[PDB]
Amino acid sequence: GSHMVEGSESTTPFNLFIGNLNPNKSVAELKVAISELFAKNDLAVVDVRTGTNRKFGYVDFESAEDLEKALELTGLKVFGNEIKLEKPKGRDSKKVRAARTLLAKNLSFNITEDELKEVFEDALEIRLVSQDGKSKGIAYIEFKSEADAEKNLEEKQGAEIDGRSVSLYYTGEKG
RNA sequence: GGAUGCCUCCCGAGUGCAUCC
Repeated sequence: GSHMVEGSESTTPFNLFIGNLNPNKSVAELKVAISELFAKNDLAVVDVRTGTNRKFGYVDFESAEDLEKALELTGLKVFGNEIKLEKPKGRDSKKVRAARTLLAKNLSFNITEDELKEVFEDALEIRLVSQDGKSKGIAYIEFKSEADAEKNLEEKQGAEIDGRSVSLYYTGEKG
């Protein structure tokens, strides 16, 4: 994995995420509002995309130039409530079914990493979903790759974490 | 003649599908 695997490829890295748009009027509109703004703000919004019906909106800046001017002209705001400007992403966890991952179904409503990592081994990302606040009885895990995923998967596929031989399917694809 | 269910964990998530009554 020299250097890296997946990376960004656009006009310029200068990016920025917009959170807290307030899903009241209409996200689509909220994102646009910020758009038209970037247009009448004397510049050319490099990137402009949305994320999940009501998650957030991403955007790229022409460069320190257009970026500087923007920051200087706070204003922005969807309509009334302010928003958050920052780009912590750097990757993609959604719309990627966790490429090279493995989800575990059927839980004991009291499992953790002990029994989890216990059944698995090549699991780089161990996470369980089931703890009060509306139980679920389902755990999720990620693998450094599909190779180890399929192997371990089909392997532990038949275990016994809750007297029901916990479930474990694959999730993702490749890229 | 009728209609809906689902994709968990996880900051870009929507070229999204199936069957039943």
